[PDB]
Amino acid sequence: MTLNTVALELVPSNLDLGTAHALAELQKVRKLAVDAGLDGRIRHIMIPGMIEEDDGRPVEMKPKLDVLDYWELVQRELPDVRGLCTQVTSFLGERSLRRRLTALIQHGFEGIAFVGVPRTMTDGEGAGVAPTDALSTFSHLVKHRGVILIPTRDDELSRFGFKCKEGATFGMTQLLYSDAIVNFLTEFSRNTDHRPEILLSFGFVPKMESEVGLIDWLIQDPDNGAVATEQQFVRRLAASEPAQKRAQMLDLYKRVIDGVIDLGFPVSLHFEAPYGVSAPAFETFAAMLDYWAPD
Repeated sequence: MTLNTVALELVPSNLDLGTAHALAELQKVRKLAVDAGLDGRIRHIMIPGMIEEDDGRPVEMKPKLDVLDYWELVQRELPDVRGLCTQVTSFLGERSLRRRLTALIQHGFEGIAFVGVPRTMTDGEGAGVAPTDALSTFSHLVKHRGVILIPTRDDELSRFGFKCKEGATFGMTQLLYSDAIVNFLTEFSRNTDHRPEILLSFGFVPKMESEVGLIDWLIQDPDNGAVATEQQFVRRLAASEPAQKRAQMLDLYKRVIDGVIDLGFPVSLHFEAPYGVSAPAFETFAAMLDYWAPD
């Protein structure tokens, strides 16, 4: 009834590569995992769903394979793993979303995180499905229904509480670059009886971040202040040398693990490499798993 998993995020490959290079890159994924000791320690692959829109990102953003096309390639080169997915619901509508969700579960996906985009209905006439509505409407299709949890966001106790009452099974956190999730989950456990599974997301920060600034842009929240502290932590990680960068990352991981695992929520792990899978990212994931892994 709970995932109790370690999930590695794999963004679908670009549409232009074609299969011969798509599977070649997934074979590098496997060798880098074996080389780092992750083999057999990662149970799920999290495949995020696309935004077609360019959206302001520092990186370039080309068209990607659909979640289902990439998942078939993942199963051939990564035969141990199970499937988790991200699905945007705000642009579809009930009957179309039912067909899409049915196909995802039909093709072997074990859990789906419902993701909403703010959208304007003064115009944009034509209703989509709010992710909180899909949580209850499609509970008979999706057993593991997830939402995005941003602990630094200021109404998040009301927001995440409303999502769990509406039927959310697990919460997948934004990239965690501070221990804010500790105080959030403690207050959430004191104000509610909701005990959803928490997918703690940790993102590897390479030296490139000094120049591109991708992770700084992903976690941005104007005039928050707790996010500002996280943006400073990302910057010092990028400017740090590998030994100190790993130590800083793992101290953050250890504090999050220590302050969360006894609060009553089931805990799972979600590993991201926003710039791309690399051996230094996989060894950081292995170091964190050595301190604590769910089982």
